[PDB]
Amino acid sequence: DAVVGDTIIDVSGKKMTIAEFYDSTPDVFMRRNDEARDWVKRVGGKTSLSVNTYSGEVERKNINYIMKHTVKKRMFKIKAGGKEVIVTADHSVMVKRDGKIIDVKPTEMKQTDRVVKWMLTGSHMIEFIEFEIEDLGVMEIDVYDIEVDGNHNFFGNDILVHASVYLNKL
Repeated sequence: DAVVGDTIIDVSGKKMTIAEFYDSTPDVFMRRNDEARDWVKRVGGKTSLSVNTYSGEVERKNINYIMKHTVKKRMFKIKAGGKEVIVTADHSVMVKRDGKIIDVKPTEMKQTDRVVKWMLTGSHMIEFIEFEIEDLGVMEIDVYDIEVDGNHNFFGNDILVHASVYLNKL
């Protein structure tokens, strides 16, 4: 589960696509299987924006890992505030539901849910906004994820999505 490679992310305050960020990251592999088309790289010295789901505050946190997998999966577009993010069906988007920020699959969203969108104006850095969903069908596609320390979410095209955690198990 992940987002598409053209998704724009914050890397230490600069903007780039997540695929560009993956390609720019040195080949320090935590996991590599070319046949399964599955890669995890360690990241050093980079941060991104996230939301603390307990305090509700935006926090800048270290990026620990970046992942790339080529998948054949059902894809959904989340549209909110003139921005959009394309995610796999198995990947969680963050929503404000009943006063709490939680992770939900694109197939399980409610009409009363709101997505969390980055803001360029006003005293608040985020807004909770109505949204639409579009089913893009099944695609064979490179998808990417980052592990964000502590908060396990990140903004893709200004929309908050759940991050993966790679547990460095062994």
